[PDB]
Amino acid sequence: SVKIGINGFGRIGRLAFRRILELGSDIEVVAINDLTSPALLAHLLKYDSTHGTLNADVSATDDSIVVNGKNYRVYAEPQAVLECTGFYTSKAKSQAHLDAGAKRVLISAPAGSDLKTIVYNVNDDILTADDRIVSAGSCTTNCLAPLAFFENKEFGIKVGTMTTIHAYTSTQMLLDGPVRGGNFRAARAAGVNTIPHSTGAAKALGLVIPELNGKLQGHAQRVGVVDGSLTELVAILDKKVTADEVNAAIKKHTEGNESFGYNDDEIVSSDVIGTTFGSIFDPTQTEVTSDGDNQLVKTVAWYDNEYGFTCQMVRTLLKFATL
Amino acid sequence: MSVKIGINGFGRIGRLAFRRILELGEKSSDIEVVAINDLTSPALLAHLLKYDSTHGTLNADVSATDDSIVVNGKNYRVYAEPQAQNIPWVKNDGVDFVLECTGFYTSKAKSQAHLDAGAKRVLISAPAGSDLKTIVYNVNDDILTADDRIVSAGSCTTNCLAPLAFFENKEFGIKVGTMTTIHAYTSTQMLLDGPVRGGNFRAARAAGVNTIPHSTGAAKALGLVIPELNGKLQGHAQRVGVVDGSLTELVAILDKKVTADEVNAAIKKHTEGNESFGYNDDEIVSSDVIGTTFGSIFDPTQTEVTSDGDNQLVKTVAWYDNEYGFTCQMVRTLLKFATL
Amino acid sequence: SVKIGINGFGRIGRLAFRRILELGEEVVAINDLTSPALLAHLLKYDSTHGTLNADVSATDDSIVVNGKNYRVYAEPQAQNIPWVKNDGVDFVLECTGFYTSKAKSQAHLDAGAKRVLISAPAGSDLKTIVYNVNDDILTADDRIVSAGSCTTNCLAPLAFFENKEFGIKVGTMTTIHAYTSTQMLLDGPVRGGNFRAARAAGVNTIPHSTGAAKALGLVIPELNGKLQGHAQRVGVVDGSLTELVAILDKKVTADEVNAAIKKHTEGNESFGYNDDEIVSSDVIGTTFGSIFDPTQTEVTSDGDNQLVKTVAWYDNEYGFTCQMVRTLLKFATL
Amino acid sequence: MSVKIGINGFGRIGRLAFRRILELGEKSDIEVVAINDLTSPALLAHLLKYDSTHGTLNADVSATDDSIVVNGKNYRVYAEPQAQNIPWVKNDGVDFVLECTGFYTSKAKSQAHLDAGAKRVLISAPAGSDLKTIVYNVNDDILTADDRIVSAGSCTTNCLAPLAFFENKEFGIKVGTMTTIHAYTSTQMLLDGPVRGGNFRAARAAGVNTIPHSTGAAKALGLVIPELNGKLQGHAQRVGVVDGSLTELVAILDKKVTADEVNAAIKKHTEGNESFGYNDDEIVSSDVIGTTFGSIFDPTQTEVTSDGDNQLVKTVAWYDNEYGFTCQMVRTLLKFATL
Ligand SMILES: NC(=O)c1ccc[n+]([C@@H]2O[C@H](COP(=O)([O-])OP(=O)(O)OC[C@H]3O[C@@H](n4cnc5c(N)ncnc54)[C@H](O)[C@@H]3O)[C@@H](O)[C@H]2O)c1
Ligand SMILES: NC(=O)c1ccc[n+]([C@@H]2O[C@H](COP(=O)([O-])OP(=O)(O)OC[C@H]3O[C@@H](n4cnc5c(N)ncnc54)[C@H](O)[C@@H]3O)[C@@H](O)[C@H]2O)c1
Ligand SMILES: NC(=O)c1ccc[n+]([C@@H]2O[C@H](COP(=O)([O-])OP(=O)(O)OC[C@H]3O[C@@H](n4cnc5c(N)ncnc54)[C@H](O)[C@@H]3O)[C@@H](O)[C@H]2O)c1
Ligand SMILES: NC(=O)c1ccc[n+]([C@@H]2O[C@H](COP(=O)([O-])OP(=O)(O)OC[C@H]3O[C@@H](n4cnc5c(N)ncnc54)[C@H](O)[C@@H]3O)[C@@H](O)[C@H]2O)c1
Repeated sequence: SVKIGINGFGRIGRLAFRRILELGSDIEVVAINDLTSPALLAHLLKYDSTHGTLNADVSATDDSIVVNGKNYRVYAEPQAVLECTGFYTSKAKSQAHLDAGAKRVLISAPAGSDLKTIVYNVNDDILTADDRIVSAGSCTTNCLAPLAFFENKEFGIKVGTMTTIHAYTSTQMLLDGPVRGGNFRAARAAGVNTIPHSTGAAKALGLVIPELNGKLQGHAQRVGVVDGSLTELVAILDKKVTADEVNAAIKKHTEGNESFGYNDDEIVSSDVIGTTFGSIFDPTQTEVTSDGDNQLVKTVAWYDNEYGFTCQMVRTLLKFATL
Repeated sequence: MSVKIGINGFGRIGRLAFRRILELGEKSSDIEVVAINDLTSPALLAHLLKYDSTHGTLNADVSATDDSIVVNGKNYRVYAEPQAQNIPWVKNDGVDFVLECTGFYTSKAKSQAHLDAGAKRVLISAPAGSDLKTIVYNVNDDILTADDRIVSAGSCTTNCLAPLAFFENKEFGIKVGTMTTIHAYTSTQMLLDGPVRGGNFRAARAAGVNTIPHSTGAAKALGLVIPELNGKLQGHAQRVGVVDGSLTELVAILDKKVTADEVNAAIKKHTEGNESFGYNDDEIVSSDVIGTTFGSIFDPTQTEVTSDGDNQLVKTVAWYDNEYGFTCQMVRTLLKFATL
Repeated sequence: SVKIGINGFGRIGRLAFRRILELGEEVVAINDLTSPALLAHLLKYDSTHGTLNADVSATDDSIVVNGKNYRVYAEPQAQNIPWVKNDGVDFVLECTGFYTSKAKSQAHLDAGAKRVLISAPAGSDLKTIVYNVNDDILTADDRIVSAGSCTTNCLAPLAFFENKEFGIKVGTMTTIHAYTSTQMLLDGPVRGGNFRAARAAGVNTIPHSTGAAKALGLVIPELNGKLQGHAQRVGVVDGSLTELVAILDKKVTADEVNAAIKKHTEGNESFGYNDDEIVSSDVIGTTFGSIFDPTQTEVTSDGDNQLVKTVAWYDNEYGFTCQMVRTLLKFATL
Repeated sequence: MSVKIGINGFGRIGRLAFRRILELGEKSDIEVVAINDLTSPALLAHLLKYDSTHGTLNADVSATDDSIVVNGKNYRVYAEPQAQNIPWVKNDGVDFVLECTGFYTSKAKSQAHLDAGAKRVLISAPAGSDLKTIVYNVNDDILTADDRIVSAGSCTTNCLAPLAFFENKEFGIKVGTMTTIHAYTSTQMLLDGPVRGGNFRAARAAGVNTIPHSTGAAKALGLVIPELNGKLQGHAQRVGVVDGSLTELVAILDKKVTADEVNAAIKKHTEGNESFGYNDDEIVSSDVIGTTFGSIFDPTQTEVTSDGDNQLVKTVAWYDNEYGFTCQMVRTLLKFATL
């Protein structure tokens, strides 16, 4: 066994728990830390308003959660591993887990440029046994990276810009009000607004695909759904192309690809909730705009920003064993 | 001669109280807001005052400085002092009276901190225990005196239920009754499922995509406002997926046998000219009450009498803008209280 | 096997299909107003109940599931659907909302169908069955039967057992109900012209008339005349709850009422039990017609005047559908 | 001496047009004198008075069996399915028709109004290429006295047009693509089900999905701005709000620019512009509900991405897809009076 401590039993920690359980394949969790009663953590694991009720026996004791007759010890220690709090988002900060005997830490978020950022099935081949603190990137990184990686190999991305139409998340407010950081848009009611939101996924995409350093920028629009997101990429490419050419080329790279999938059934956001891909290419939205020989190419991939990302993070976790 | 107000907590209720006082113009000239305390930048407080996802954009010139917000050229000093006893607004700004709207000072002992800071009087924007007076304007505001120092404006649900229950009891006699309020979500709830202050299993759940049962004390505690109904009511809420606008259903055993039209006529007469307890028979829905100025809006279209022989239940319903309708009630009480 | 024609592949007809399919150890044809391509698509991808774990496609005239073919028609008049000669239809599961009577569902009989089970209230001149309350009143003689409404299937076992244990003198219901297809996304004119049905469903709490309490005597004769109620339609896509407030014959406490109702949920696939402080999402996809929630029980007393509030959750779509499939199974094998 | 308007189709757009013209009437100058719609006046009056998006009208509204009454004034409601039979020119003094039914969306169809004696018709939608498509404050100067049937374009056209027009004037757009992140509309479904046209996305529940949707506003923009014919494409993502939308434009420009340069250049065209506004307060979609612009430039989202010689520029404008479009149409009705 490699024994996992999940720090932060939030949307991503609980979902990582669910994924590792359902892989029952042999990876296993053995303990958890949050700011919360074991009772409420077990209740949250069992009942999920996005992902439905866990088909397992779930209960709590005074210091643990219990699932299917196994005990998982729980702590309430605010100062510190699958690091999922959002409070240890750097190598400097994620220092305590090393500082008490982990071989490694995988942070569930971007965590700077002085460590490696991994998108499974794009660049997980750079991991070495020396790698102790590793970023699994953002949810948007795991969706955008394979699209841009394959689109670039095929056609040469000169420059690109991204807009993700993204589900609301726990950083946002239910109703308008003061918000940590003071941001004017973070402050606003998430369920009844389209809310522009800054993202680093395009700008920092060089950490995953070095040759795309400096070549992409983007942002998000946070919209009134609980989960399920889509990334639009508009690029100037080296090659002149048509939409059918683009689709056929990208599609090839989805074949058997558990990280970067494909759907041509004219799906909508709900349909990706509970999917296991980091990114789902949608050829039905591909558009090539041309006049003379000046050309814009729009491509799109969907993603369960919660569970798709979580599945990517678990794959990267499982790969730590091979090192 | 104006009583100078310090608003503690420039949240949904504190900002709307500001909007209400402003729009009242000369009708609110007995008071004057001079200072605001919260946990944030003046820049964000001004921005939240100006742009409101529920109630729309304020038709006023709003800006911020490094220590104040400015509205139509009037300056309102801003503090960010989490401990109320340390807010220096009595000395610095002349504050006489604190409008307490944080949610964190809802008791006599807690709001003592404002008196320790030098305030003369405090009106709390919530229930705040039984050792102080709880006022629903136009039901029991007559119990206020010049000697009160810390008073509760009650809850949103109290301000909706009270006049309905008051007048229904006066006309017919409520023997026992139960309430269900179908209530907009509020800022105590969660956007997505997760740990929540208090550890409550339902309060932890995503508010925009669930009907969520929620405890309320308005019915059980209604004797604080209407002594004769002490012990006669209980109830609860269902928090539902709208930002604002709520309704209270009351099911009662009455001392009189009735029809819906009889109950409607008898209650309606108490809404006539009543700025606190209104009446709407247009078959409205929740969003229609957003921005209204009543604590309670009786809806005769939902009255139901259920009988089999001499066994009877009677269901009555009143809408409320839990934000602005309550706020308007609290400002009425504020105007009365401040000037005793 | 008895061969089912599903008329109306809407929310309920598609879910009936999914339920029949998941049950494993049935359906031969389908009618609607639309292409086989779109019906296949809607059976596969569902915004409420998720993606069907089956291989689904469409031919020019039929849907395909796990290599099995189901014929599709687009015939507005039930009389005119040729599924009895073409497909062997012996039994119509009537799910359109437009044949909601014995008079109207007669058209299936004229089309050659042996029986009809209507997925809705359908008058008082036929039987209305809530499975595990009154399904013993079915016989071989019956041809057109009502599976009730979604609200009837929630309210009925709750009222039934409460009445059996305590005696209901009178009661009123409020169901806090998911929006449905009869409502609008934005405000505008609606069929029937009702001022509330006209209003945007996702951003309002909307009072709505219901007949389930008033008509409950069709299911539970001794409660004829003793119940009324209504709905509040709220901004969720599925998942509902029914509150009942009643005057009882017996004096009670909440713990007493909870224990007495709970015993009738033991092993009961129609009327279940949940005391984990659930919320509406949690019942989406559940297979009960009704889920008693003892956490919401309340007994209000002053002197000898007493009111009792009890509540049951329901997946108004799938819970109802599972009820209907139970009744189908019984009704078709008689 | 007032311009008198007949509204054909008292839907969301017709009702908002009534509300706009009422409020201008408070006191430049235009009044509604009659309506044609097949719904009962009682329901129409109810929907004029209460609205889940735009709030309650601050007026006394009631109904008779053939009219709506507002503030003591009677507004006849005709119920003619064929527009050539609406009698409101000789009965009510109708000068111009605002055609908002969705069923007269062509020059040849709306001829019916002219046959009933209307001087001019404005259609509340795209209506083909054999009549003029006018975005007020972009190309309304092309109207002449001979223009009797005119299209307002779409709501999207009214947002995109001024952004594209001014951006092209300042910098030259070589090619561009649009994504509008758009509030759900009446054509969509509350819950998944069969849908007119059979489209797989149109079929889906609108309140709980982000739904891709085809648009024509970018492709057809040459009708408004001829030099952009053939240069733009785009689509929409329909999202879970009742109203309030934004249009993103990504373009290759003739000039090398910075973000600040782009912002300043576009900003100067918003100044005093009642049709194409400006907001740099970091607003969100609800903040535009009830605003009167067809388009609201938001410099906070401008982005310029550049690697060596290749450059992309993203610019964004917000819009009340209902009321901003409505206010554009009323501007064009007022312009009709000067022809
Ligand atoms: N939600 C998504 O779609 C998504 C996708 C990818 C990555 N992420 C990232 O994952 C992280 C968590 O996101 P989430 O959506 O799960 O948020 P969340 O709020 O659901 O989870 C955070 C959890 O951490 C706990 N916590 C907070 N401070 C803590 C501390 N000092 N010690 C221990 N526990 C603490 C909280 O109580 C909470 O349960 C963030 O870094 C986020 O950016 C989120
Ligand atoms: N929202 C409603 O419908 C409603 C109706 C009636 C009463 N109330 C009551 O009014 C109060 C506030 O509710 P709300 O909805 O406005 O909440 P809110 O969260 O919008 O506002 C709370 C405000 O108080 C501030 N705050 C918190 N702690 C503070 C401290 N120590 N010092 C200074 N400021 C602090 C917050 O930053 C926030 O701006 C609560 O007691 C609530 O029960 C609310
Ligand atoms: N949604 C629920 O929660 C629910 C629960 C229980 C019962 N019901 C009842 O079941 C019935 C259907 O409800 P729904 O929610 O599935 O509605 P729906 O709108 O989803 O389904 C109706 C289907 O019937 C089709 N249809 C309409 N007219 C037709 C005709 N003449 N011939 C063939 N097909 C036709 C429509 O195209 C649509 O696909 C109603 O009677 C309703 O009261 C609904
Ligand atoms: N809904 C929007 O926000 C929106 C936005 C931009 C453009 N539009 C366009 O405006 C028009 C309608 O949109 P809406 O949202 O106001 O429509 P709606 O569906 O809200 O109302 C349409 C109205 O037309 C009436 N009608 C139908 N046939 C008629 C006939 N033969 N004669 C007279 N009246 C008739 C109906 O009785 C109804 O009241 C269309 O051209 C549409 O594309 C709508």
